[PDB]
Parts: sequence; C-alpha cells; structure tokens
Amino acid sequence: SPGAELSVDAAYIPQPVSDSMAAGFLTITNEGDSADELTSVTSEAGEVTVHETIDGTMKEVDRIEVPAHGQLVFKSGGNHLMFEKLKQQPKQGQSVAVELHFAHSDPVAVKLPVKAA
Repeated sequence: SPGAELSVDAAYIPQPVSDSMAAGFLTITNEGDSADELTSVTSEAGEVTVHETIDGTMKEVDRIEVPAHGQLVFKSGGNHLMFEKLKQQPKQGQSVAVELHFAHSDPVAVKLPVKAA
C-alpha cells in the first residue's frame, strides 16, 4: 500500500569498544516507483545520526536517499548509523530498537541485536 513500500533487513550492531557510542547497520529496500529519503532515526538508547563513509572517513548527513527499486545499505566500511550518548557499552545478548523516519513513507521500527565486535 502507499506509504508502506520500504522494508529492512541485515540489521545489527557490532559490539563496540566504547561505553557511549556504536555503529548500526541495516539495509533499506524500496520496492516502490518513487525514491524516498531517510530523514531521521530515533531510539530510547541514545541519539542516532546518519553518516556517509568515504575512504575510511565519515560525513554526517541530515538526509540520505533511498532509491526507487533500489536499496540504501548501511554496513561495515560503508554508510552507517551512529548511536551517541549511550549510557553503557551495549553487549552481546542485548538489542537496541530504532524507528526509521522517511520523507514520503510511514516509519519503520527495527530491532538491532548486538553481535561480536
């Protein structure tokens, strides 16, 4: 249905070496005819920001495209989410929930288990 053509998989957090910050990975698939934008991500765990990664350096962005009949991939060595202001090191066995918010679609809740570093 309109506003629900986005789905998520490949969603996890590698256990960080930090008590305050972590990377989140996930892939967003758009089966729709129209491109969308990830415009914010929320979580009870801390603040979530979106980063593009170029040559092992990162760049924070406010908005990022999800192409029509395509994917936006967050993964090791590529773009990623960054959890900030965490209250403790997330650990294997735990999971963190986020809500993805999009310019032109309904939001999407995701569960991100913490995995080996």
